[PDB]
Amino acid sequence: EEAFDLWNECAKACVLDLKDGVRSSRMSVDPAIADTNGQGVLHYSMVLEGGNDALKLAIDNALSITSDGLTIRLEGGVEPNKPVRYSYTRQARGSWSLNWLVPIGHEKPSNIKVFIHELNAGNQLSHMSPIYTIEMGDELLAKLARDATFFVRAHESNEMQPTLAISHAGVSVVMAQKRWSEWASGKVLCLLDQLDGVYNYLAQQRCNLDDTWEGKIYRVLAGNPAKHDLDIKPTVISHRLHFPEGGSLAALTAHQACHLPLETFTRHRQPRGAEQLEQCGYPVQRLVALYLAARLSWNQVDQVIRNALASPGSGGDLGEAIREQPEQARLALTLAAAESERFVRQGTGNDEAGAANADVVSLTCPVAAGECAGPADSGDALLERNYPTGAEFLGDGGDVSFSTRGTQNWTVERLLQAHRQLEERGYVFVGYHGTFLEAAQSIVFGGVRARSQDLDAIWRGFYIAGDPALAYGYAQDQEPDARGRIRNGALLRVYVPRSSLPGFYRTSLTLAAPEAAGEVERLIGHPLPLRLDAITGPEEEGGRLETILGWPLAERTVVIPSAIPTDPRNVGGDLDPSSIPDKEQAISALPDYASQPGK
Ligand SMILES: [Cl-]
Ligand SMILES: [Cl-]
Ligand code: NA
Ligand code: NA
Repeated sequence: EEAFDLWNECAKACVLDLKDGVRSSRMSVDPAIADTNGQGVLHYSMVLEGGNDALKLAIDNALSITSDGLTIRLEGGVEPNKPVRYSYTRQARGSWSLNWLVPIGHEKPSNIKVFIHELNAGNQLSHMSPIYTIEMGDELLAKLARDATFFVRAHESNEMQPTLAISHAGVSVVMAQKRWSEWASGKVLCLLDQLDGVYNYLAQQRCNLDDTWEGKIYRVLAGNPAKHDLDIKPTVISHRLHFPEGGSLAALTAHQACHLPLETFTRHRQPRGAEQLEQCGYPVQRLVALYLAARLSWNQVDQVIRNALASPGSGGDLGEAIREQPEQARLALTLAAAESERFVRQGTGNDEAGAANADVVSLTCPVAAGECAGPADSGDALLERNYPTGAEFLGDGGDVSFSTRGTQNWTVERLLQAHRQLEERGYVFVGYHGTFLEAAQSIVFGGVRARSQDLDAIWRGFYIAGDPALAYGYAQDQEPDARGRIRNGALLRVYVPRSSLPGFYRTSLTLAAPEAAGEVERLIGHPLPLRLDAITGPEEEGGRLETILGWPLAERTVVIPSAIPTDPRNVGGDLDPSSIPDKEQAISALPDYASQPGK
């Protein structure tokens, strides 16, 4: 009849008659699994063969997949007015693997992941779609992990008696030895035994998982999932997140400024109490929203902040939000401004208003490759390029955070260990960066991101200095906070992969010099601004050196704390040389930079 048993009949191979209407199969999993006290991931998959190009499949009304031979459309979610929706353009003809991940555990994410693998004749994995995230809410996830129905119906088939062939249908579970960071990044692939080796190949680096998931245990619960041989295109791993109610730029900014998962902002129910969420996450999200709702163009951010701070009670909601957290506002608004500007310049089809609601495409970028590009279909999305950050190079010693009282749990000993780890991973020190506390948190944990800057376009980029004393001058608030006090900031150490050194140049000229622009372009071999390259030269005639990293290069830095403290009793004062640890000086010489263009 209408029913069939997916995991028993299609574990090897089945041919489903679709000529008489929809076919359905219950997918039941032992409830003891969804109720585990630990954490795990259920990986549901099946290979769709002949007939996979004229289908409308569904898991209850929670997830729908429409395949017409050209695209595979996905839509679903728990929220009734704005379905989460995605569309994957097929890159091949033939069989494809349908995959969805359901997390289990008490503090689990409230969404599922969905992805598609295209397979060649040899049954090898040839292409992989982006990893799509669909918000479900806690209760619906529980239902998807225990009892849901899989529906299959022919859709615009040209067959007189349509059929669908399915093979290797099944479900597995991986239990960790609560950590959910991999789930939101490219490392989610590292949790899936069925895809061993993919992350290493595409990210060009080992999974290097922390103990929790490193010691995972895998088990097939039903059916017989496939483990495809690889013949995959080197396309970087990507994620795509659709914001049905808009607010993507605000969420992206909050996630990058605060080091909070992007998907925390698309949750069905907002978490409460979380310190970083209440103090940074929601405030930053709201600030960007207010700016967008005020109908202000991003190129006026500096003046908007200046006016809000200069006149109490002015600016209304946005003005008050800014005055409430001056530096956090500057970080948030300049981050959003830079991303909106980039989005608009991606194509004539993008504008400032659209940047506010565009999907976010997150890329797992190899550190040695050239520039990190997303899928052809990502030109209409906000983009994030992810590389290893300081968060991975802090070593043991406890939680690190930034405060006026100094960097938490950070000592010379810890710095030396971190520096050695960086060397072992192929990184090299290129200088110091001084900044305010909130920016230090963003940069070290979330990674360096472009921010709008009020300076000539040709000189925009990430500013650092080999001399900690020059960077120290920037390590403080540039404007008093709500309580009218200029806080000391933090001094940070900036590293880059050694493979990036050939792109570092030096000049004897000061950047203000009229000959500067042309000379730097001659050295880097292309028009400014800087891209995967950098320039070092005197900050002024007879001055200390300053280094600018092009934003693409800045994004792949690893930034960690310096053991040189900022003096809370002398904010605005010069760095006292005796406060620099001798052992930190010993690991702070700078590389030999090129003084001529490449041959
Ligand atoms: Cl149906
Ligand atoms: Cl020392
Ligand atoms: Na079709
Ligand atoms: Na639906």
